[PDB]
Amino acid sequence: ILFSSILFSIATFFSRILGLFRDVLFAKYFGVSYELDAYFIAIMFPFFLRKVFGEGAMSSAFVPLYSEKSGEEKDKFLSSVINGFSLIILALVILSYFFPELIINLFGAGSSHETKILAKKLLLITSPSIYFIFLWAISYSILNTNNKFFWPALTPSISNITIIIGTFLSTKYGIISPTIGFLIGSILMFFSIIKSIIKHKYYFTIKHFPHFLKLFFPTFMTMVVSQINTVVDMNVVSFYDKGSISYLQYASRFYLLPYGLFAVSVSTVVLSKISNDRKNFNYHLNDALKTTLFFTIPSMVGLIFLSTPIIRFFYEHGAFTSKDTLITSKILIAYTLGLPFYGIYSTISRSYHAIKNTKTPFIAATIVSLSNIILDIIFGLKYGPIGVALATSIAGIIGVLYLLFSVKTFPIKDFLKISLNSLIMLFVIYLTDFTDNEFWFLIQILIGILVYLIFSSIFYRDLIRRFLY
Repeated sequence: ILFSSILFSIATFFSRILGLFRDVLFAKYFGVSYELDAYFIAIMFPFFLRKVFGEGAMSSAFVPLYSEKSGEEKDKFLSSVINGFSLIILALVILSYFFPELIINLFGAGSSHETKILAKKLLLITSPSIYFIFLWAISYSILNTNNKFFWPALTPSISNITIIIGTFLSTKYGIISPTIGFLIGSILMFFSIIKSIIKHKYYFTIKHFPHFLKLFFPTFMTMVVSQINTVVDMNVVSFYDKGSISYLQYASRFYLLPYGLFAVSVSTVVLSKISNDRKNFNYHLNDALKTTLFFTIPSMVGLIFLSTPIIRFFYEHGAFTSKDTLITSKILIAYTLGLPFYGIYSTISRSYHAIKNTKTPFIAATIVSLSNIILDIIFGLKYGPIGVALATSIAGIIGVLYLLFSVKTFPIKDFLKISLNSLIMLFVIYLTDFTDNEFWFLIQILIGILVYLIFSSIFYRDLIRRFLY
């Protein structure tokens, strides 16, 4: 019980790190190059189709129906879905083989001819991955365990790991080794839970699939729509320069690290403060806003200031050059500007959904999406990755404008207090940054956390109570 808990906790910790480590080795071995651009396009095909057919989609739409039924009907339904979707996916693979240029142009229209040719070959390698991802995803979604520790929960990492291995091998075989890794990963991922899926009897049927597609259409629509912004981002960026896409992905790792970090801790607090009851909506919205602001603002100041040390430490090794760190840092800065705004946006949207208000959040998301697309065209087409990141951030701002004017509430006093604290922290860090040590920035961050926490502790009687709650 104890030893198992320990080992599993270790592995689970490594799950979160493998993404970062993959990105790092991408930098070290390939840096920013047209080959890596081609790789990103080729994997972007199954990444999109994964968003449609992945474990998220199965847990949203398939798992409820499977769970409803039981006995023979359950197995026949499972078989029917695996068959129908296997057919669909097979058709998409075939369509990819015969018309690669269509897909490539779809995800990377503005790249050079060599990038597109390479992407075509790599696409040949990566198109089958979606089939095994689907088998794994549906087989993984139907698991129900009495045991405390879910060991299959580490399966998603397998793919990454294999790619990592492929990356280690690039020196001997070039970009194709990562690509192959990708493919093999998916296959292995499937195999990892084959023993599970075998247990179910196989029925050669498709009897009730069309009805399942009718029930699945909403899920599909939503997933595609969420990908639209990303695809647009990628095309705009691809136009600019050799290696623009790679720049965008390197910056993307740290784009979302604040969102990811906040999810684990901030989201529980903020959500709890968001209240379902419609009578106390405004007060609890203000409370939750105070929490959101408290965490977001200082992190934006900090991350913006320490962009270059962080990016340098994590990426600059190997093929990644100083100039690459420079441009990547710029992109991270532009994107970071939005963090406070979007955090606010998410809090408000949450609240509205909590009181069952769909219209206003929908219109907010529509505004953000359309402003982001237009601003990508305006800025990104001229200035590339940095332009697209800036466009994204500004779109966040516009969204917050609509939302704030709708709710008509904001803890401006507490906001200003927070902000001042953040600024004085920034000042301290400015003084500390004169020393030029490479690893100095970790210490800078520890210091900065303590600076902000000290001044905030001075301002608020109970530090934990007010925001941590």
